[PDB]
Amino acid sequence: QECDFTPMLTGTPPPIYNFKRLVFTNCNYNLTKLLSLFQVSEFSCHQVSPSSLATGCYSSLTVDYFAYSTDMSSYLQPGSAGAIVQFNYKQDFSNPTCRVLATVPQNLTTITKPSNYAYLTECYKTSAYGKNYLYNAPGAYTPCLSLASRGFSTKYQSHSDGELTTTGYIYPVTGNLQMAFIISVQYGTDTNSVCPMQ
Ligand SMILES: *[C@@H]1O[C@H](CO)[C@@H](O)[C@H](O)[C@H]1NC(C)=O
Ligand SMILES: *[C@@H]1O[C@H](CO)[C@@H](O)[C@H](O)[C@H]1NC(C)=O
Repeated sequence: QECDFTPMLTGTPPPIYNFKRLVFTNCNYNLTKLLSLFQVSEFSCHQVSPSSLATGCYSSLTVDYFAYSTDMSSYLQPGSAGAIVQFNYKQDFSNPTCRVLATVPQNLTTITKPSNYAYLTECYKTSAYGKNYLYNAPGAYTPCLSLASRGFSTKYQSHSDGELTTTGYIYPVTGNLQMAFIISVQYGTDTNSVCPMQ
């Protein structure tokens, strides 16, 4: 039975700090078919050749995705500094991963656009003298996710519950929507729970 990538093709992809995670087990995949639907600008594979990626057998296959402007590609690079790795998404390199940046063609209709691209500029607890920043663990959500989900309708809008404080930055989506996918694979327990279609 085939792995169904319909969910990422349907609806509006979330802001980066609230990325969507799809996990596939006990199914076969056709990654070429999924990727061919997008205009790929960048991609980067760690501990994989995309060939090995498109033809290997794993115990599970995880896909994280979110709306993301391609020109912010460097902030997603391994070892990068700044708000994106700090407060939004820090890639987990403990497993073979591939990061793909792509533009959604208008010919692809089921994907809808948000009004704004968005990311967190900070996530902290107030100390006594300054801010005690809280940084993303690899592959995990910001601890400011609950606050961030309150939404941002202006630039540098803040949210707090007393303890935590977050601040988001927003800007209009101009042109075709651009996205990021992080494909991750695991070699556990289950040898060939996930294999390439044939
Ligand atoms: C995977 O999808 C591609 C379309 O991009 C198609 O050409 C190919 O035949 C498919 N592979 C299998 C095994 O179905
Ligand atoms: C959208 O239409 C075709 C069919 O999917 C696609 O291959 C093509 O790249 C797109 N058209 C453009 C980009 O003008």
